[PDB]
Amino acid sequence: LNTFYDVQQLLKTFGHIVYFGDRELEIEFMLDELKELYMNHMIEKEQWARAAAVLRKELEQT
Repeated sequence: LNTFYDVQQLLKTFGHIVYFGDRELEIEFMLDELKELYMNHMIEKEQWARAAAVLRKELEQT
C-alpha cells in the first residue's frame, strides 16, 4: 500500500519472509516475486502496480 513494510505483509501472505542483509537485493527479489504472482493471476494488476511502485520508491530512498 504505502511502505516497504506493507509490501512485506503482502508477500508474507504468499509465503515469502526474506532477509538477505542487503535492502537493494531484497527489493529486487521482492519485485521478481510480485511479478510472478501477477503473471500467475494471484494478485490484481492494481495491487501489483502499487506494490512495485512502493518498492521502487523504497529502493531510491535506501
